[PDB]
Amino acid sequence: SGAIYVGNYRVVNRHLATHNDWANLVWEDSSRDLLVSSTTAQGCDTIARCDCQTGVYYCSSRRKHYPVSFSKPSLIFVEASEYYPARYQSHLMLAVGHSEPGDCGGILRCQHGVVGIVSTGGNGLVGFADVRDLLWLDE
Ligand SMILES: CSc1ccccc1CC(=O)N1C[C@H](C)C[C@H](C(N)=O)C1
Ligand SMILES: [Zn+2]
Repeated sequence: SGAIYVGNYRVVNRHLATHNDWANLVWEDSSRDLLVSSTTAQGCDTIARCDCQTGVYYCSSRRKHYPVSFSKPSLIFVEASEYYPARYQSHLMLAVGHSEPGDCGGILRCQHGVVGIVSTGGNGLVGFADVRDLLWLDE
């Protein structure tokens, strides 16, 4: 679990969104596993606007932050679930690191701010849904 709170927005994994998130829906993309909802309170986080490929993510299954090198946002195949069929997920960045079902929502950050959130993983890998192209989150 976990979310990004920036201004009057809450960014979460689409497969983990609540009834309140869907009732206050701003934008959602099943191909990116992202959903953004409106909030009344002001948000605590800064979004990075960069092409960094190094950062630090939070891993709940270990209660630890880990430093990682990660790939550029791209189309990557992902397997079925109670939420999605076999498909390509766009804007996804992979890194060598630990992740298990439960780690989705953990934040990835570089020196410039919030880069994205944990969204996939498996066999010594971890995938992050990028948010750096969502320029509207700032305005
Ligand atoms: C950190 S997630 C993870 C990690 C290790 C092993 C397995 C997983 C689970 C995982 O990759 N997915 C299941 C999730 C319900 C939806 C995800 C998606 N974005 O389509 C894919
Ligand atoms: Zn950066």
